[PDB]
Amino acid sequence: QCDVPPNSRFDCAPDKAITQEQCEARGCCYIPAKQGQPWCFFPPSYPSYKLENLSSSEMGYTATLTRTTPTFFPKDILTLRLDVMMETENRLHFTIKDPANRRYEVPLAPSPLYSVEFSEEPFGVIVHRQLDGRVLLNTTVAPLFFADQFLQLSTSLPSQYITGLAEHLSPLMLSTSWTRITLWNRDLAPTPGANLYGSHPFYLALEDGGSAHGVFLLNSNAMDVVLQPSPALSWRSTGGILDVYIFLGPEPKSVVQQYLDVVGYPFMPPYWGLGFHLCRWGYSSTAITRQVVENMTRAHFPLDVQWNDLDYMDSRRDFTFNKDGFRDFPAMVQELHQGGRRYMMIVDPAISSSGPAGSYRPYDEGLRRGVFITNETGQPLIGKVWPGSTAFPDFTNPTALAWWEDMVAEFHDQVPFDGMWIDMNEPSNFIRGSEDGCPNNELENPPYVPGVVGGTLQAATICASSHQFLSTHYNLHNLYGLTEAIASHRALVKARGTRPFVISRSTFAGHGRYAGHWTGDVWSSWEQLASSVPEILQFNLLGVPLVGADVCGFLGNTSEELCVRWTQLGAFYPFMRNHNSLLSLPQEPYSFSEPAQQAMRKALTLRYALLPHLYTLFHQAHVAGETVARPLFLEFPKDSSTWTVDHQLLWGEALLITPVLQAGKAEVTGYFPLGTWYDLQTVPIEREPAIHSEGQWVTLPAPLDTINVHLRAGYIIPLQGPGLTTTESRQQPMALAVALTKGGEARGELFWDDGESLEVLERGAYTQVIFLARNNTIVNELVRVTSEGAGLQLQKVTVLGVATAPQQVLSNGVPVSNFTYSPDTKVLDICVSLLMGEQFLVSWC
Ligand SMILES: *[C@@H]1O[C@H](CO)[C@@H](O[C@@H]2O[C@H](CO)[C@@H](O[C@@H]3O[C@H](CO)[C@@H](O)[C@H](O)[C@@H]3O)[C@H](O)[C@H]2NC(C)=O)[C@H](O)[C@H]1NC(C)=O
Ligand SMILES: *[C@@H]1O[C@H](CO[C@@H]2O[C@@H](C)[C@@H](O)[C@@H](O)[C@@H]2O)[C@@H](O[C@@H]2O[C@H](CO)[C@@H](O)[C@H](O)[C@H]2NC(C)=O)[C@H](O)[C@H]1NC(C)=O
Ligand SMILES: *[C@@H]1O[C@H](CO)[C@@H](O[C@@H]2O[C@H](CO)[C@@H](O)[C@H](O)[C@H]2NC(C)=O)[C@H](O)[C@H]1NC(C)=O
Ligand SMILES: *[C@@H]1O[C@H](CO)[C@@H](O[C@@H]2O[C@H](CO)[C@@H](O)[C@H](O)[C@H]2NC(C)=O)[C@H](O)[C@H]1NC(C)=O
Ligand SMILES: *[C@@H]1O[C@H](CO[C@@H]2O[C@@H](C)[C@@H](O)[C@@H](O)[C@@H]2O)[C@@H](O)[C@H](O)[C@H]1NC(C)=O
Ligand SMILES: OCCN1C[C@H](O)[C@@H](O)[C@H](O)[C@H]1CO
Ligand SMILES: [Cl-]
Ligand SMILES: [Cl-]
Ligand SMILES: [Cl-]
Repeated sequence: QCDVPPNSRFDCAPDKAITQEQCEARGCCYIPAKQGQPWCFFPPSYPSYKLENLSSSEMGYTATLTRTTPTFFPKDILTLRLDVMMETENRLHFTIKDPANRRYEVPLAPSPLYSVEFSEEPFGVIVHRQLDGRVLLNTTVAPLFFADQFLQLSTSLPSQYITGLAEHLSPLMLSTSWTRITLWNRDLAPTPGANLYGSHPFYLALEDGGSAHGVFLLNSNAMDVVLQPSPALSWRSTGGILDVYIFLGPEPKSVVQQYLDVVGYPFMPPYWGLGFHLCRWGYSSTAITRQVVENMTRAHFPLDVQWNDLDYMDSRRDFTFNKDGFRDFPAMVQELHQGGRRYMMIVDPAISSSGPAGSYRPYDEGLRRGVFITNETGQPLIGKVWPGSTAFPDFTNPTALAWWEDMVAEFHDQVPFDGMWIDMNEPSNFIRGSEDGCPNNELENPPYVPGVVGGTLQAATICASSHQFLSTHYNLHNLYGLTEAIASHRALVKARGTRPFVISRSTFAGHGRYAGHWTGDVWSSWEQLASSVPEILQFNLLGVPLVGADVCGFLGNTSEELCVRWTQLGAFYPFMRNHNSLLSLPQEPYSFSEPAQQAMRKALTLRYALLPHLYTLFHQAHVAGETVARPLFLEFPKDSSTWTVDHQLLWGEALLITPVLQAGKAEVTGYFPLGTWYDLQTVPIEREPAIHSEGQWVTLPAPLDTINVHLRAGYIIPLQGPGLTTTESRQQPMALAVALTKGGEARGELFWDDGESLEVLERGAYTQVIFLARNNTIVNELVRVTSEGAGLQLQKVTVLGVATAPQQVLSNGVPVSNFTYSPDTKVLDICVSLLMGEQFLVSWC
């Protein structure tokens, strides 16, 4: 019975330290590890549920599951209902529910790629990949627990390679060495082993050969996910139901798209949101804040969006501004707009509750309309945050949504801010639970407490048993940030009538449909620079492509060298903002030495040149569930050498970025998949020219002023001329960079709209163009042309991998006014006068 291989032992004492006698009294095996691995584990005969009355419907299957021997947790639900729904050829969905009681649920050849079978006793669901018979899910490997406050469902994993389960500071590929991953949204500076600000109960598992599948557990309760080296995984949740989606891929990119089909495709940001953002805690007046913009401009640094932190508020209260340093706040923001820039400011969820009645409308009106989370006696739960005593809005309450909309619109009428930076929305609390503590009940003190920092669900947040419109906070806590993001998205649409721009700290699965994210209070360290790459990649896999870390780091003091490298890498975060803590030394680009400034300016210039391409990538994310920043393994999954690479990133399919992530380095070694990769430094923007890789690591020169960026052969990138804002840059002529395959082929595209309006795709108010290189010609193919985009000027075409000097270069049949060819770099640079929205033909020979 107890002869179970060490790596396949599932823990029978996850709840407490246990003796041999107690372990054996549970019906479990006790075998100490020889050096983590559980000492108390389930024998193969441990009582589980039994499958009964399996029946077939048009959807799939239904059955009853019966447990006859209780577990060691209280309130086993002895009779359950199983429902299996074969929803698409790629998506399998099953639920396990209590048929006697509605439990909490998170609010909202022709053949499938999967096949499903069931084990009868012990009960399990087994999902095969039909094409190769690989076992993807097999829940028979351990008992099913389903008690009121403890659900556990386990499965074998098809390999040691698994990614997902945000938010944690870790490699992109998670460790299967007895790792406990905790999902409970928590205000904590990112550090390993800890539950951070968000929770995404989704994983993508790679399979030998390069196929992959994904699993989403649609459950918002505090949970542990435990990975072990057999390899296997156990979901351990503290409430709700088991609601499981399996996505069959087979390509990792298809897995992600299929997942996003369920939770939502990324929202389309406004174009200006892709520009540079600059912020700190400590810009303590409008004068100082205006000087930031002046100082950036004077030193030729692009800046699209100026931000303020808590500084602007009156006594740290939402929807106010102080009349000392920020007396002329409205005028400052109007001026920013006149110069072609936008403005963002921090908003906290918590609302000051201590002011004299009638003196602070957000609280007074909130009270009148019953918008706040309430406690046992039905009053607002009062915590402590920046303004002092605060109540917490309940963003599951439709009346609170209406109130938030009003507060945002009213404040916007005073100061016309262009989006919302929503912070502290875990929700963070400076004290435990509330000013008045929390009651003693099973929600506050549950039978299984996941591995949360502080050892309690109340730590750094509000009472678990507090009341929200849809349910208790116990069930809804992990949705708090998401629900505020939805409320703010709608608020901004109503107040401004154009695309919302919301950047949120706390997130849950599906967040990306409404908003972006930044990774929080990262230290200004080389370690955190390096860690930002896997984290940015992870959030893209989870459908939140508008993600980045605070450039140069938030906590502590940056060094000049670190800030150069971080600006270089950060210029490839899809969301790029330099933000800085209150007590830190300044780290704006203009605050550094001239050479450092030059390097920071080059990084920003390159990003701005790439903005039409980055915007097109966001379009693909929004319309097709693509990633914007993506790991090498998503693009080359059949090359197993890519699987553990997470200190390089791609933008889309074609742009490979290999950053220096350590002090004192003048070179960097990165993986180059099979193909030709052209050095982007050979493309004129206002050392081998090509790496010919067999699939191999290559050491690259990387002096302090350089970040390595390579363009994949077979791809065409649209670029646009420079500006200190997108308002300026969007008016510039465009260019193409055309990276030829050895056979002379390349493809790419451009998506263009007005940069801001809602319902663009539905209304068809966009231009969409494909570019094709073939047989010494470049043409455009007009997928759609409208007023927005038709008149975009193409003035430069740069062709990489042209082996021999051309004798003539033609544009629409006529010799061009000017071209140059470099025999050393194999680059043909062509001046033209063409329009993106009209069919052209460029050729050479
Ligand atoms: C539910 O939340 C409400 C707040 O909305 C809590 O009300 C608080 O109740 C405590 C006593 O339990 C009050 O403290 C008392 O204050 C007076 C002077 O102000 C003092 O003389 C007493 O000795 C005591 O300290 C507190 O003022 C009150 N808070 C507010 C804002 O009125 C209520 O206790 C919560 N209920 C539960 C079960 O947690
Ligand atoms: C498994 O199902 C049997 C049969 O249930 C009946 O047929 C089903 C298709 C559906 O129409 C049910 O409503 C029917 O009751 C269950 O056995 C029956 O139990 C009922 C109630 O105890 C009893 O009146 C009948 O005599 C039983 N019929 C037979 C043929 O045995 C059985 O309880 C189900 N098992 C579980 C674990 O739920
Ligand atoms: C799913 O997992 C279960 C449990 O690990 C596997 O069932 C065991 O299979 C071995 C080898 O065939 C047998 O010796 C045991 O009797 C089985 N255990 C139980 C509890 O049934 C099963 O093979 C797996 N299924 C697939 C398709 O991989
Ligand atoms: C913007 O740049 C100006 C000019 O460099 C800064 O003004 C200087 O500030 C220092 C304090 O660090 C003073 O010692 C000097 O007297 C100032 N010089 C000049 C020419 O005015 C200013 O601090 C910068 N402001 C911001 C917000 O970065
Ligand atoms: C960050 O730096 C703060 C100020 O440092 C002081 O002034 C600068 C210009 C340097 O000369 C430095 O050597 C001085 O000590 C410190 O007060 C603060 O503690 C620093 N923070 C951390 C986390 O190191
Ligand atoms: O309690 C700190 C609250 N906020 C935490 C955010 O992560 C950080 O970016 C921000 O500067 C800070 C002040 O608003
Ligand atoms: Cl013992
Ligand atoms: Cl397949
Ligand atoms: Cl409920």
